[PDB]
Formats: sequence, structure tokens, C-alpha cells
Amino acid sequence: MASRLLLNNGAKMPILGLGTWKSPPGQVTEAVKVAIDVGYRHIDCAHVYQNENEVGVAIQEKLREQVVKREELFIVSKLWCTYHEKGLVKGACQKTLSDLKLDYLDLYLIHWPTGFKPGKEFFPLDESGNVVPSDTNILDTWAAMEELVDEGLVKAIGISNFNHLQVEMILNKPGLKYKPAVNQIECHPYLTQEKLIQYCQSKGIVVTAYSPLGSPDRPWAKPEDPSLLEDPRIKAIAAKHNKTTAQVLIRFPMQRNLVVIPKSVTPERIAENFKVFDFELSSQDMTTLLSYNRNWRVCALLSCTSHKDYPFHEEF
Ligand SMILES: NC(=O)c1ccc[n+]([C@@H]2O[C@H](COP(=O)([O-])OP(=O)(O)OC[C@H]3O[C@@H](n4cnc5c(N)ncnc54)[C@H](OP(=O)(O)O)[C@@H]3O)[C@@H](O)[C@H]2O)c1
Ligand SMILES: O=C(O)COc1cc(F)ccc1C(=O)NCc1nc2c(F)c(F)cc(F)c2s1
Repeated sequence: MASRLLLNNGAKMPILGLGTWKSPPGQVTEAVKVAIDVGYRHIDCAHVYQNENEVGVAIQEKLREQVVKREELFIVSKLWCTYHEKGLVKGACQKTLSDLKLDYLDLYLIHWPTGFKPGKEFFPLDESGNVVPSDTNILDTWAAMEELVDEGLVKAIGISNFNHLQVEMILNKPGLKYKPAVNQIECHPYLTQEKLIQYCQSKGIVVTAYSPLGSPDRPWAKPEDPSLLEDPRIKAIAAKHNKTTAQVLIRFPMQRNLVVIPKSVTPERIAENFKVFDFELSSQDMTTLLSYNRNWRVCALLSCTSHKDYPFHEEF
């Protein structure tokens, strides 16, 4: 199948990317260098991951070594919640460009629909543990993001963790200039997202699946939470194809026409994760994998459930 998907801005986005959340600063530079050597051309980053400078070192080294040209790379970053205010959006984007050492981003996403009080703290909490919200609304933040496209700082803009009603709010924004090109959401066999994906694709918005392997290294992961990598049913499907369960879990979203960004700092896994273009899951395999859905969401935070723009109270 095609290695890249067409965005509404006319650009092509590689369907397979390397995730960087939780990749240690002292290991992420080597991880990205190896990824590029192996063929990855799409890297997913975020200022909140606190490792963008190190990711940038890897990109610059490979550009300098002439292993790849800038136009061949698709770099993605995200605007954190404490910079939703109209006047802080550009500076937040410039800081990321500075750390990544690039003069433009291929895609810039609003990380979460929730705006937090501005400050040095990523999660400002009040005396009772509730996140302190800012009185900014998604529409004004979108307007500020559109300005980055007109100024040449980013080629395309998108959203992440937005439910269908929040996507609709943007699509119905008065004066809408640029439609969101991508909605990056959690997606794996235990959280299939059929409704939201169908909705987004029907609107011409590309969906990127994050935490495709269940994010086993998430910090809040608890000793006996479900494990996709060890699900016997998924292991059986992998065995039948002579592939690993990770390769099956990565191939799964690809056949649903989604972009997938698995994370790894391990050279062997980085290479194994890229060898998913040589096999195909049957329609039967796909429908079976979809039947494992349990609406089990791993990426959410209790401290944000009171925010007016919390995205997961809606069914989708
Ligand atoms: N927009 C958002 O709100 C948002 C939220 C969550 C995630 N994301 C993005 O999505 C990316 C991926 O999601 P994620 O980091 O949550 O988790 P993930 O990719 O589902 O899982 C990462 C874990 O799987 C392991 N792994 C990788 N390949 C493996 C393989 N072939 N075999 C066995 N284990 C393997 C990794 O180990 P090693 O690293 O030790 O190899 C790591 O512990 C992120 O890094 C980030 O870029 C975005
Ligand atoms: O965010 C990432 O890329 C990966 O995750 C994280 C990555 C980091 F570098 C720091 C924290 C998280 C985290 O705690 N993640 C869970 C969230 N859930 C919510 C939530 F439900 C909201 F309504 C608003 C919000 F902002 C968050 S953050």
C-alpha cells in the first residue's frame, strides 16, 4: 500500500512515524538517527515531551550527513495547553522550531482542546488538585494557528484529542480559513474509535492513531492493566502471518487508512516496527481485531475532567 497519505493542504504525510513521548533525552537522539537510517521520514514530537532539543540534534546530523533532504522529512509538533491564548501561540511555535532547529514544521497540532492557565507549570493545579483552566476558547486558538500558516512557520495545522462535537465547532467556525488536516487520537484494538474515525474521514480529515501498542511504558500504567502485546488472541494472528504482535498492531491501523506513530528507543524494535509493508491482514483478521474493543482508554487525566472542554465525556 502507498507509504504516504494525501492531506487537504496537498502535502503527503508518511503513514508510519516514530513517536517520542517518554523517550529519554539521552537516548532519543540515537533512536531518531537509527529511525532515519532505517527509513522513517515522519517524527512525532511535542514541547511537553521535554526532549525536542535532542530530537533536533538527530535531525540536523542526518541532514548534514546527507542521509535525507529536509523536504523528504515530515516533522510534527504540538501546542501545549498553557499556550492557548492568542498572543502566546506564535512564541510557543517558535520555541519548538528553535529546539528542533528547523525553519518550518510540516504539521502543528493543538495538543489538547483544553486551555490551561499560562505559566511555567505544564499542569497548573489549584489547592484541590483540579487543573486551573484559562478562559480561552478553541475557536480563538484556531485563528492563531491559522496565522502560523500565513506566516510560513508551519505547512499544515491540525488537532489532537478532539471529540466529534469539538471538530464540528472548528468546521463551523465563522471565517474558517484552513480546515484541520489531521486529528491525532488514541487508537488500538481495545479502543477502536469506529464512530470518531468514520466522522473525521467523512470530513476529509486524516486520523493519526497514537499509543498503537497500548503505551505499556505510560507512567500511570498499573501492574495488571490490559496488555495488548500479550493478548493471546492477537499473538495467534501474528503467528499465522509469521510477524510479531507489534507488527500486527502497527499494520492494523494502516489498513484502516490511518497514520500510526509507534514509539521506541530500542534500535531492534525501531527496525522491526518499520517492516510492516510486506504483509497484509485479511478482512476477516481486521473485523476480528475490531471485535476486541473494550472502550479502554489509556490516555486521560482525572485532574482535567472538570475542564469545560474535557473531550471524553461525549460518546465520541
Ligand atoms: N497527541 C497526544 O495526546 C498523544 C498521546 C499519547 C501518545 N502520543 C504519541 O504517540 C506515540 C506512541 O504512543 P505511546 O508512546 O503512548 O506508546 P506505544 O507506541 O503504544 O508503546 C510504546 C511502548 O512499546 C514498546 N515497543 C515498541 N516497539 C515494540 C516492539 N516492536 N515490541 C515490543 N515492545 C515495543 C516501547 O519500548 P521501548 O521504547 O523501550 O523500545 C514502549 O514501552 C508517542 O511516543 C507520541 O509521539 C500522542
Ligand atoms: O499528552 C500526551 O501527548 C501524552 O501524555 C503526557 C505527556 C507529557 F509529557 C506529560 C503528561 C501527559 C499526560 O498526563 N497525558 C494524559 C492527559 N490527559 C489529558 C486530558 F484528559 C485533558 F483533558 C487535557 C490534557 F492536557 C491531558 S494530558
